[PDB]
Amino acid sequence: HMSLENVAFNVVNKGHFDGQQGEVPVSIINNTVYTKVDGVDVELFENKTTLPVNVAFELWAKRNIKPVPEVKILNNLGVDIAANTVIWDYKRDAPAHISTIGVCSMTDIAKKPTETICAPLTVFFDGRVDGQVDLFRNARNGVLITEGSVKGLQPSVGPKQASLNGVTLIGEAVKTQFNYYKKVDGVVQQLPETYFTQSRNLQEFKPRSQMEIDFLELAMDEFIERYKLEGYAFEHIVYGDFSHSQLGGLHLLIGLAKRFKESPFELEDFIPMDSTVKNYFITDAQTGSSKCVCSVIDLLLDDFVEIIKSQDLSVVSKVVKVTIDYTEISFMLWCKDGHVETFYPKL
Amino acid sequence: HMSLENVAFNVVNKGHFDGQQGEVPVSIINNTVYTKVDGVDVELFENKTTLPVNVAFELWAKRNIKPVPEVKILNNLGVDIAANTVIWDYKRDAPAHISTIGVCSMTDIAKKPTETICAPLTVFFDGRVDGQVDLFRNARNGVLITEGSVKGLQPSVGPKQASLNGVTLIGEAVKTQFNYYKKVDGVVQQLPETYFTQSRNLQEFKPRSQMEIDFLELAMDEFIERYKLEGYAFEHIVYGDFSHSQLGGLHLLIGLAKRFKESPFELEDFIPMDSTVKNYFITDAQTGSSKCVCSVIDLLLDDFVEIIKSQDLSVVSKVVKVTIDYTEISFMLWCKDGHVETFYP
Amino acid sequence: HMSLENVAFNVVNKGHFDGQQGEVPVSIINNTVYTKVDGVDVELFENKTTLPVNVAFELWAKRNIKPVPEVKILNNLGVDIAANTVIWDYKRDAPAHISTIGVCSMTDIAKKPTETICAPLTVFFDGRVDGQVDLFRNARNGVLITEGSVKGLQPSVGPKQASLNGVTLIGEAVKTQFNYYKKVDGVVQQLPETYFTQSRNLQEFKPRSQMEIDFLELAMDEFIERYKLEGYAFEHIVYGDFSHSQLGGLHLLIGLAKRFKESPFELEDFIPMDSTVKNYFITDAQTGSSKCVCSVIDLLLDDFVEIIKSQDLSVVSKVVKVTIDYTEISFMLWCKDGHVETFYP
Amino acid sequence: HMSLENVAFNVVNKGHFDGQQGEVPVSIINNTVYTKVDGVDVELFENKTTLPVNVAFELWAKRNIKPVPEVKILNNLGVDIAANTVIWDYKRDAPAHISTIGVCSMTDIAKKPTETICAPLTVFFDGRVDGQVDLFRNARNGVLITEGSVKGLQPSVGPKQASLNGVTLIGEAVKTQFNYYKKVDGVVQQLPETYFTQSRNLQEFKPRSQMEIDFLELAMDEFIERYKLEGYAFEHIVYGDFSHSQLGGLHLLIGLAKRFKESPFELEDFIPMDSTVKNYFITDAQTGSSKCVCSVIDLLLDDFVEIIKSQDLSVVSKVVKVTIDYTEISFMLWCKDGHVETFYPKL
Amino acid sequence: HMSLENVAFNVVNKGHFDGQQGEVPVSIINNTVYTKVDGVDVELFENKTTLPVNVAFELWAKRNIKPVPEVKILNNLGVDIAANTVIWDYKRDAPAHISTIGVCSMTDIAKKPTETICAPLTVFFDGRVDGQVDLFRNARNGVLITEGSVKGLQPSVGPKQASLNGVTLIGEAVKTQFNYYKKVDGVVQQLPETYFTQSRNLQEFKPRSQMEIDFLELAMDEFIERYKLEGYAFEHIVYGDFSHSQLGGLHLLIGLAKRFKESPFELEDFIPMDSTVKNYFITDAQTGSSKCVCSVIDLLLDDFVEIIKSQDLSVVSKVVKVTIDYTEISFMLWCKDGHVETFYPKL
Ligand SMILES: CN(C)CCNc1nc2cc(O)ccc2c2c1C(=O)c1ccccc1-2
Ligand SMILES: CN(C)CCNc1nc2cc(O)ccc2c2c1C(=O)c1ccccc1-2
Ligand SMILES: CN(C)CCNc1nc2cc(O)ccc2c2c1C(=O)c1ccccc1-2
Ligand SMILES: CN(C)CCNc1nc2cc(O)ccc2c2c1C(=O)c1ccccc1-2
Ligand SMILES: CN(C)CCNc1nc2cc(O)ccc2c2c1C(=O)c1ccccc1-2
Repeated sequence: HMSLENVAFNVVNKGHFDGQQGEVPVSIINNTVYTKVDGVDVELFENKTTLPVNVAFELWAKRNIKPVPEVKILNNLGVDIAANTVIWDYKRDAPAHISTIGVCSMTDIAKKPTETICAPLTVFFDGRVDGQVDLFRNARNGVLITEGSVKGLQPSVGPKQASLNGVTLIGEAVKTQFNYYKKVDGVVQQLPETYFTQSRNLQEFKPRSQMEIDFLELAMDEFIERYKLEGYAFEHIVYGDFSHSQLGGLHLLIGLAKRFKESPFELEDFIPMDSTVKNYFITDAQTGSSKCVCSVIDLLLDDFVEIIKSQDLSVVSKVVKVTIDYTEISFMLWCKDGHVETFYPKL
Repeated sequence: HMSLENVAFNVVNKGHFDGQQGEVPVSIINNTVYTKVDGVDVELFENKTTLPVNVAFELWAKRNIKPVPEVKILNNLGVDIAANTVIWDYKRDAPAHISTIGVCSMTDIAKKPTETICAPLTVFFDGRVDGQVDLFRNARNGVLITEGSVKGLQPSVGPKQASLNGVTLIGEAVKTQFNYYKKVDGVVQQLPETYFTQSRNLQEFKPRSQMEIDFLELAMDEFIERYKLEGYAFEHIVYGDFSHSQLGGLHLLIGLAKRFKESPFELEDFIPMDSTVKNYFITDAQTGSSKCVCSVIDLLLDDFVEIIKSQDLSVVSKVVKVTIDYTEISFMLWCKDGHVETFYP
Repeated sequence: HMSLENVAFNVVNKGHFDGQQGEVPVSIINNTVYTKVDGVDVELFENKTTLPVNVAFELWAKRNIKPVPEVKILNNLGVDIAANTVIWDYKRDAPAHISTIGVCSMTDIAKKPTETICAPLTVFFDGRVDGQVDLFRNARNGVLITEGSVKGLQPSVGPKQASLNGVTLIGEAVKTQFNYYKKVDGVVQQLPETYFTQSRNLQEFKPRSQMEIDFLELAMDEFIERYKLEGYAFEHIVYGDFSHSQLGGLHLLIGLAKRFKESPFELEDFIPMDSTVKNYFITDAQTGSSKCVCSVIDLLLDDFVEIIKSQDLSVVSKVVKVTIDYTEISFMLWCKDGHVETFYP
Repeated sequence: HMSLENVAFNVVNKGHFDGQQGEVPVSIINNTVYTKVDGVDVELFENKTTLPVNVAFELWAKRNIKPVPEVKILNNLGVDIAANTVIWDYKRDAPAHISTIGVCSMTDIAKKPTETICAPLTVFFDGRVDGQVDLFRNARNGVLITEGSVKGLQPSVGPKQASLNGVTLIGEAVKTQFNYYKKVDGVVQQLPETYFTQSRNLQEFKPRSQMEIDFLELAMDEFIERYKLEGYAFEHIVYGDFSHSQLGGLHLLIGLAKRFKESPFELEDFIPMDSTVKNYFITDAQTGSSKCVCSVIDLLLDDFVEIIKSQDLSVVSKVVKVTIDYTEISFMLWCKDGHVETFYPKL
Repeated sequence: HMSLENVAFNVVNKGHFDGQQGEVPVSIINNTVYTKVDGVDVELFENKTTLPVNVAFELWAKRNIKPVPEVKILNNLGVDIAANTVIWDYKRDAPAHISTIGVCSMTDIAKKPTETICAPLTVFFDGRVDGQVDLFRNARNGVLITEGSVKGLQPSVGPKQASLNGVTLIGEAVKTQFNYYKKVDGVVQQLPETYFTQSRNLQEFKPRSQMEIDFLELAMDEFIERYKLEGYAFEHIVYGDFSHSQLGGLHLLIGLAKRFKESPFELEDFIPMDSTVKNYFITDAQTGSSKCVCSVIDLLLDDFVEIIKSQDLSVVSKVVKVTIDYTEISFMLWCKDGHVETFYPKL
């Protein structure tokens, strides 16, 4: 007996859908779900999705509450749909996938991922759930995560971090680093060598290497000296140039983090979604320096240094391709007289 | 297991809530309830009430589908709430009463009408349902209908007509004339002698007496002659005067019906609810004669004639009170030289 | 003390805003205004405009309830705004003009039409209201209607019909034919000689000449013979050709009216507004003949005949300009071998 | 002349409804009330209630702007409705009570609390308003607060704190500790002995005893030693256990406060209302330890210690009842071998 | 080819409308504009205006992204409309002006400011845009800003600060101090001598003089001694009196800033718009002292001192007028025995 009232009962009593029997009184108004508690209405859910309020509510209640891959990873791997779960996208406050399998009568295209309607879709399978490894083996198109070895399959080791209830973290009490596998048209793929973004935020940025600690602590000139980064235009690319009306560079999150601690600025996230590369409209409050489209990526600084030090610097401009989060990211490299002028990603 | 999806299953399979088990998929968008049929969304309900969409839906699904009193009667008798049913008001496309008893978890103030929260409210009880006569006897404030006698309780014979799924009718396959009873502060009240309005509509108006047939068929002068209605200003009150920019008279539905057949006009129902007396903004399409507030009542013409012929006509202006549909309706009577000038509710 | 609650009190008690003091309880939900009557919510107004619900409500309550020019006339004369009234557009269920003068604190650009903000706008003035003729004289841009002469001002006699509470009519109890005047940049303009459209509707179409009676009663061939309309392609233009997948002709309302009586069809009014020329998507239910854009005008047939009989027919194709409802309507005239092929607005 | 426009005039000119004459222009759209200022629309109110926008607006404008009991107290005492005021619930952004008396034509069931429609309802009366003590004496069902003695009536001394415009505070410039009285079916009640919750928040938590200061300053083991709390499982119940995927314990706000200062975590308030016991879905960002339903109460630590030290510890599991904020709160006590395993409230 | 989809393409690709050709898929729901990215809907804009969602979206996309005068300045100067730009009001999240010129087919009253429909309106002209100085010269009613001299016209030097993408700042990489000019009925006006508000915020308040540094650092009594402010009731007006239920004084932002650092309080901005004088409902969390209408202005403290020291103190009460931000602000001055009692602005 699946129902709006039963979903609400679960949310009230268990914090999420947990398959318990029961009903509470519910009111729907203003894209909002309320329940009655002691004669008054209490908000349980505000719909921010493009689905009907009651459907969005159910999908949210049925969200995966274990560590799951960040949505940017799933997107980059071509995932269309999940087997028997909902990946909730906390960046969009909406389901990561528009359809479901065995979750919700209004969004389900199928009850089981083996139905032929699923064949053309890349289905996400979670090896931590009994039976899902086998379903991946039978699926035409799919992506699988596991915590350990799968007999016969070569793994790709994924990022250290995963999302738990919208908190991106590196697990200590729980495992967040998965093995990844992928199948296309019934054939297992070799996933490419890749860097991974670090998924940090501007304000509570934690360094993850000695070089990052050095970057944060040292002044610009000493850092560049120590790591012998002369000619790589770090002053521009990483630290940023706030001297002109158009803000120069500032393409690495760690650089934004450093600046923010010194002097606050505004970041407009004008396409608010999870992605490997983010585009921001930045206004520096101290100087008035601004830029409409500032491309930003959170690479470990050491990774960024490896990338820029692995390029030929003998041409004015060219596109540099880098596998990051399993996708091909295009960077523009501008050089002059054998040194870098700038280097930035394209979204 | 009451639920949105179960209510929808009942509506889809049984046409209304009928206590069947089952669920269908539902989508709610704005004020509309949809169900999925073969991959597409089909509208089941558009909310026109001031309640939440899913609540209004349930109340509508649980509406009484037997003949029930017209809402104007219930309102006139001071009914606040119904015991274990929903009276759906088809004039408002909304519940007649905002709260319920034993119907819906979101609107219920009680599960049974004996709870002390119900004591100050006038609860409607339906004697056709087992147990409800006894509940009326124990209730402090209430209105009861029955199809037959209740031992010891003095009845008031109600209107001939009732509402069945929003159709007002005089039943042949079903009974629509009830006995009425009322209690206030624990004490049974004597309901007053009353006329009843006829609940007809302008376009499909059916006469219900020889006098009404005569009114519709005969020209003004011969009708007035035959029923000896000289000096009662029927030409004004009933037929209406369309000769000036302000429309004169036209206070009886039958008069509106006659004119409508001859020449169409616009009626704006600017307070769209069920009531004994209705107010309309009328514009006559043929002449341009109009009036912002035209008070209209559907009395049997014979009843209207009895009322107006039972007045003293020796005073310029006077308020005349008449019990109709159990309520006191005030009429203004204007006279001059021993004849009526006008008479309107 | 202007207020939502006071507007509602007026609507409830007087049918429209009438400047009475008082308040009733009001609820606003989405785009609907409700008032509380005996414990329940009754709808007073559903907002179909692009204004805020409470503002649209007030403008509607303050609508002009006298005969006023049809909106198509006001639009054709370039009217931007009204002085101290609201012209309600019943075709759009919205105000004819987005701003007001001396009506409503939320929409007013001025309290009096003499304020300099009004100077660039063509302000509508109603000579039936004290002071408005004088305001027109002082206004830089304006349109004036009156029921009689204004000393020194050369009149244009307007259409016979006007709109009274959304009913287009030729007044008998009230005057609906106005004199018109217009000023541009401080200078009175000579309004052109014009035909007027008749503002009839498909279903309740009434002929207004012997020729129109003949058209409706006679078969095609005898009508054309009697009025000697050979070579003017009336069979195409007026009667319509339903023989092919694309519907031919059918550009006069009277022709639509005749066919509708014989055999129903669908008309999609895909730009639902008042205008001199209307465009419809027509599907003929009997034959399946259809046309996405069928241009239709309601001219008195006699006027249409005068127009088409006053053309030179020696050129293949030509634009014919005709003043109708004070605006220049372009017609395409297609000829071949000295006869008309088609003629449409 | 009560009206939408008059309410708006009061809000604009006086900050709340204050009975002044006047009108401003108002627009209603999008569950929002706007007023026109110099040719442009300014938002005055966004409706988050289940009432009509214009009605919610009026009730909010007519909210009590003196210190008033927290809603959890009023709820716990069975209050249904207030006499001649509106208690605004700032946790729900809505009226605490669905009906009114002498406030608003759309919500009023009565103009005076003596009308017989009020008899079955528990009416809240404020002794600081002239006449209300007498109205309580005549009422069948009611709750009364005063600042001082009422002849003949034994008081219950309420919490130190009250709510002033949604700020919970202990008054210095104003009195916030009331005497409470209650009547049921025309009979004055003896209110029970009760603990009170402290109504603090996680981030700006202020200790209110030496023991709380000690808890915040000292490390776990020294605190437990000093207050001789061995065997009471404080390490679990108060400090929390973040070592496993399921977060253990953490049922006292002060424990949450301590952890939060050390290491931030996410709290989902999935039933956002005022209540003595709160249920949160917690995700610890550092470890990945989480729990869907973590029951949390803000008792003075000394009170909590008194409660746990006043229990028999000789049974595996049982329900412990405690009067808090005038209501009976059920706790589960789990023991083993004469020591506590865990102890937590139920909502 | 102007269109919803083209506006969205510009927002996605350029961060704002920049005249680029292209279209993306768009969904409109819930006063919200979404675009489709890789099979899912991403929010681009939430309409908080009283305009249609798609129109508000376009105006926002076409907002001026250079430093522009704060809206309070434009309002104070009587500006009705802007020539060929949109001034976005970030305080209201809406256009500063209801109509446009040469911006948007749905809001335009004209394509060029020379059309006669514009004659009665005060049109804002930006001298940094080619041709606009000349348009001001031909306009009947207008306000002009420039960065430098205009031949023949005497300038008024405006505030140091301007708004850049909703960030009020004093430019270093960009110019934010403009020359102002104004025309009424075809005649150039002499703008009055004026003080300017400083446009700071409570939490990140930066002093801009030695006196302000002293105010923030020194205790009350020493500050008053040093600047010889005895008898001017600074203890009341600037510092505030929290000793009674009604909060006394506290009319200068710097005073609020000082208090806030010591002890947080609640400020309800009940008319949320840009204005020279702001009215707040204040509740002090520490004491419970409150006031429904607390008028607050951010004057440089030195300016405030000059103003109060330039008044006659020999009458009980009177209105003091002060030109601030080009408008006449009325203050009430209350005196007794030759000293100030209080002094506060009226909104
Ligand atoms: C264990 N280490 C490898 C990294 C620990 N270092 C830091 N952790 C932080 C954690 C935070 O939540 C915020 C700032 C932090 C900072 C460091 C630094 O080394 C550092 C240097 C300069 C500014 C901030 C931090
Ligand atoms: C049993 N009789 C007393 C009523 C039968 N007479 C009529 N029935 C009608 C039923 C309809 O559905 C519509 C019009 C009706 C009319 C009569 C009339 O006698 C009469 C006279 C003039 C106009 C209409 C009707
Ligand atoms: C005063 N006369 C010029 C007009 C009277 N003639 C008609 N009046 C009608 C009034 C209606 O409400 C509906 C149809 C009508 C028709 C006529 C006709 O002559 C005629 C011919 C063919 C069809 C309908 C009508
Ligand atoms: C007057 N005393 C009884 C209590 C004063 N002590 C504290 N007040 C605080 C007020 C705040 O707004 C935030 C943290 C506070 C803290 C104390 C502590 O003693 C303490 C110890 C460890 C961390 C925070 C605080
Ligand atoms: C360059 N000087 C003229 C001003 C620099 N002084 C300050 N800047 C601040 C910038 C901030 O973002 C926040 C607080 C600040 C404070 C000062 C002070 O002098 C001061 C004194 C007491 C409290 C805060 C500040």
